[PDB]
Amino acid sequence: PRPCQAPQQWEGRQVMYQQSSGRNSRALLSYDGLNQRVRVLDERKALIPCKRLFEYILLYKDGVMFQIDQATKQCSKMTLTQPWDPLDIPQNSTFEDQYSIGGPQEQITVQEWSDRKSARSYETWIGIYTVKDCYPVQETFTINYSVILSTRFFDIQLGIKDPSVFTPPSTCQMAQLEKMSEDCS
Amino acid sequence: PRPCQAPQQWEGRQVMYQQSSGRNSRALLSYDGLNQRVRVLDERKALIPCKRLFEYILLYKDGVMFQIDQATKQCSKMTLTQPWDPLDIPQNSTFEDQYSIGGPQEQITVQEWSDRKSARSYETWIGIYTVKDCYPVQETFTINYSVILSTRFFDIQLGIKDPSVFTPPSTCQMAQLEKMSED
Repeated sequence: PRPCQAPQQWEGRQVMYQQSSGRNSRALLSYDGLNQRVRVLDERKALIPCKRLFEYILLYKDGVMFQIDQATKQCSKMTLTQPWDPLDIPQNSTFEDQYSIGGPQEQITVQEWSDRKSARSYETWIGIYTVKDCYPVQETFTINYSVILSTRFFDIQLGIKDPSVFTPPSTCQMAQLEKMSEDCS
Repeated sequence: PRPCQAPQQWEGRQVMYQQSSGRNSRALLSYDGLNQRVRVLDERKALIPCKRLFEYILLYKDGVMFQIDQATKQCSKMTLTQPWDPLDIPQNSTFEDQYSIGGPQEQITVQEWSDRKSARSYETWIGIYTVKDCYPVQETFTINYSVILSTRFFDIQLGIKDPSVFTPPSTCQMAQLEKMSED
């Protein structure tokens, strides 16, 4: 099996697990592969634990990220140290397995890909994409075999419906220069 | 939305994350909800790192787990602290959400349920099950909102092809009382 080409612009929702917190966080996502930008709007279901809701606009072209309190519109601007890393399967990945989620009438077939050298082979980005359309399902990053971060994607709809979602608000002009906490006060 | 009725007998494969270790492990699974028995055969994926493969047979109606070394069939026999908890949606669970996995023209709709409640929004179990079929997709157990374990399921086939998979090997007749590590 060769790697499919993932769509480069879409919007839906995600659930991100982070080792650093032990927790799952939900958000709306806007992924612009064409423009090497991303926007993440934190979503809440349960009111507890108590946390502040943020909006993130990442603009790898301009080497900057903005983080915006969804309520009060406060804005802190920060550097982009990390290099652009798209949601597609890199051409040299290793095919790991293929499986079916669900059952007859409904099911979906996905493939799992990693970066892993047969001669002492282990996997450090692990991507799950659907077979027919190449939609991203899941992305996991591993250090020394242990999960650091894993994101599930869903409710994917193609394209960016309104690119203004990547336009920071006025409040970012005089933006602060360090990350605002999520902790309830 | 009310809770769908998940099939009580099937076999497939799974991938289980554990917060304790931070790692995922693979296995085949045979789930027999009717007879309260589960069989787990650890699947190897790759060396790196090096760990030994067991098979687990869980016979809840007899209060015991067997752990079997796949390379040697050495058996240890372990009392189950566990009480039986089936892979279904408890009638009284809370509806959390419905969403689509995949994308247009290659999509599957699922529902997320928990034992969380409206007034003091707090969980221990969170299942993901398909809307149409009620197949299991994913289970997470959390404490104080933190992930303890999370299992993803796939290649589900209804029924049990060979119920002798639930029958311990004869070596479990002279079982050890104590457990085997992997290294």
